[PDB]
Amino acid sequence: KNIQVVVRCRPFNLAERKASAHSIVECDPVRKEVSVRTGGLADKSSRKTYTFDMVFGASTKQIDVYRSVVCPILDEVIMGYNCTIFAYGQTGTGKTFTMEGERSPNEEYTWEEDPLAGIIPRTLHQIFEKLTDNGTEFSVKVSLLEIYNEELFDLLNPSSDVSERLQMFDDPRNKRGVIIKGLEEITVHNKDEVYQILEKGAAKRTTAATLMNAYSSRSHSVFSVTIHMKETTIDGEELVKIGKLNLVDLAGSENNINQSLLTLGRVITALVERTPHVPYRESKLTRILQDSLGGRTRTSIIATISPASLNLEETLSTLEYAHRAKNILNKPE
Ligand SMILES: Nc1ncnc2c1ncn2[C@@H]1O[C@H](COP(=O)(O)OP(=O)(O)O)[C@@H](O)[C@H]1O
Ligand SMILES: CC1=C([C@@H](O)c2ccc(F)c(F)c2)[C@@H](c2cccc(O)c2)NC(=S)N1C
Ligand SMILES: [Mg+2]
Repeated sequence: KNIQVVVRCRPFNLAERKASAHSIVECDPVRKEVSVRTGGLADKSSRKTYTFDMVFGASTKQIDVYRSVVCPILDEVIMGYNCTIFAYGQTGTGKTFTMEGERSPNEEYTWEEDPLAGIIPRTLHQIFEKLTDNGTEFSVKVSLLEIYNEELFDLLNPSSDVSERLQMFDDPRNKRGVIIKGLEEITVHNKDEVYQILEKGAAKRTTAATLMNAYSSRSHSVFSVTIHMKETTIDGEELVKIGKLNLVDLAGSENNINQSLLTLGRVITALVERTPHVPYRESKLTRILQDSLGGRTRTSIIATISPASLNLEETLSTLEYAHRAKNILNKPE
């Protein structure tokens, strides 16, 4: 059962406008195609065209990404499945904008209603909405694990400082599992604890950037939500569902020496080519997210691209890579 792959294109920034930049990317949601002009000046041109599961043009708002993509995934998490969403693409294209989002300028909005909010805040807010009074006891735990230069950092632990590296081990109980020694899990007791926890992440990320070269565009971040659910029947019997969601903001795809990013590409090649050895263990990212690539997790990829012709080759590289990823078959619960 194929993983889901969608492609989003960012809008032009203020610099590009003043330069009066023409888009090289046309998105057609009805067709679900992305079309890229690869040459030709105005009146005759060649293009490359790709169809994906969904396609979001440069005007798409965060709420549309949320309703289309994440909403049906979060329902699946609540049914006790595991899900993963990846953001993939060149630095500058909106991976962090999508996964996290931004604050509207000028304190116009509270966080829970900011229209520039991205997947992480919207998901956490919505979990408490969906389960207010339907008869399901639940708790919500989050962790934020990042990988930079094949080392692991905990971005939510307010006790350690970002410098301290974590150790990864195989999980004896679990064949396709790893234990991350020291990784903090924080309990989010209600929707009003959400924002302050995200803020701590952001502050730790600032320290990280100071300490490590090109940190934000070289480190992979895995933000996890675990929802432990319990229902009681009319007969007083307990029913248990556990759902885990990973929101993965990958290192920028552009080109250095990212072993996890190299390994991810090789894991996808092995999977789509049906070759029997898959090199999960050749990097920390793919050991951790093993079950998301051809395993028992439902999995989406959001491939972010740029509308500008300066970014042509890398936009092509991204769509090519996203397009073959479509052939990965996962086996959810
Ligand atoms: N879909 C979008 N809508 C509006 N602005 C965007 C969008 N995508 C990216 N941006 C802007 O583009 C710049 C780079 O995006 P960012 O999330 O940092 O990308 P990345 O994490 O891929 O390097 C940021 O200034 C961001 O505000
Ligand atoms: C805390 C925060 C974001 C949030 O998604 C986030 C940011 C950094 C993290 F390490 C993190 F785990 C979550 C994300 C966000 C969160 C909540 C609302 C919103 O509009 C935007 N973008 C911004 S600017 N901030 C300040
Ligand atoms: Mg980023």
